[PDB]
Amino acid sequence: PTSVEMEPIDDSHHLDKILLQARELSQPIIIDWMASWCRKCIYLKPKLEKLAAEYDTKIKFYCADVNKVPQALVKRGNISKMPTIQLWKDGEMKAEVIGGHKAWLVIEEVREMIQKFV
Ligand SMILES: [Cl-]
Ligand SMILES: [K+]
Repeated sequence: PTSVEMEPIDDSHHLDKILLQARELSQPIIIDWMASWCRKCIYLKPKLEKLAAEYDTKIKFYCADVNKVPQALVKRGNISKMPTIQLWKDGEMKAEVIGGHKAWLVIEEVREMIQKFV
């Protein structure tokens, strides 16, 4: 695969099920906390989907639109800026990268984060 689509997280209960599945496989997951009005988020999406393909079968990648999902799900991430790309493992957030700049550069910083926990 050259690109893998990020799966949307519906709510806190869905996050719970996602984390139980990741624990079964002893894998981390990636969550892209984003907003649809944020140009940085929009430009990052295709680059994140290319990165997700590089980790197909090893790390599942998810996304959550902070204006559409329930407020209780956004509080699970403790989000304050977008895009916030978090690595979760063993049921909790282990590290995060805050976008804000060129998408390729955010991706290299996310790659460094993945290599620490995978
Ligand atoms: Cl919720
Ligand atoms: K925060």
